[PDB]
Amino acid sequence: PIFLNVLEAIEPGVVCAGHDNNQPDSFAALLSSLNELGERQLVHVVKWAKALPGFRNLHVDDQMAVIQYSWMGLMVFAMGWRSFTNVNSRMLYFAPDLVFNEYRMHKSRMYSQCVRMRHLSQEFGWLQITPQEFLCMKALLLFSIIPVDGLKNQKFFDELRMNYIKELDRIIACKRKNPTSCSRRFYQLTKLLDSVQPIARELHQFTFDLLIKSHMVSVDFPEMMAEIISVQVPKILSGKVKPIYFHTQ
Ligand SMILES: Cc1c(N2CC[C@](C)(O)[C@@H]2C)ccc(C#N)c1F
Repeated sequence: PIFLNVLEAIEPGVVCAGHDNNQPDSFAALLSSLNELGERQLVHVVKWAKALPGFRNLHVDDQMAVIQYSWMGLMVFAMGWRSFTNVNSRMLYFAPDLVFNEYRMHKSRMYSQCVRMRHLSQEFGWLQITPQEFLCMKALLLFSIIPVDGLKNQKFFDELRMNYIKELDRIIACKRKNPTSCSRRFYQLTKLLDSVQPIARELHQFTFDLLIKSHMVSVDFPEMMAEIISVQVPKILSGKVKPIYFHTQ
């Protein structure tokens, strides 16, 4: 049980946004609160990642980058799970103090993207994704997007990803006395992982675009946000850093 012992043991607790629920819903407040939530969620992903099995084989700057490139898809992924498990995918459960209803979806101007993220949530229920399946997939997300140019030491990354792909394959919810079953379960879960990437890309696009006009619209971006968004995110949007897909796109 050792691998999943780890994952569950290091799975972060509740991160609040700091949001002031008892004021008017508005774009500037909704998005200033998400940027503080993203900033906090980051700090936790950092410690979560660093405690992952085998993670510190990676070169130190690879570690940071990997985290930076994966940070949005992971947040989104875990977010969707919170929304699955807390509200049964009706609303987006960013935080206990930041739960997006339809109305906030519109006011945040992220309706198109919230829709996708919510669809994602619903897949968890449709597919009856087990909590165990969720953690393994989420851990695997960390290792699903790299510079095409390669990492400072790619050898150890491939070894981890391979090993993390292996661990998910053991734990899939399936009839082991039936070929088609586990075969089928894997395919589904791989597709689901793949489906996280286009959504992350949309959020990147939006946050980046948003950052550029942040001075105008007075949406506050934290230290590490602006650092990531202006430096790492554009590499992804420029096609320098690409997601590792299971299936061809
Ligand atoms: C997508 C996202 C967050 N933000 C932060 C950056 C963004 C593009 O504005 C994006 C919508 C922030 C926090 C959680 C959490 N938990 C999250 F899932």
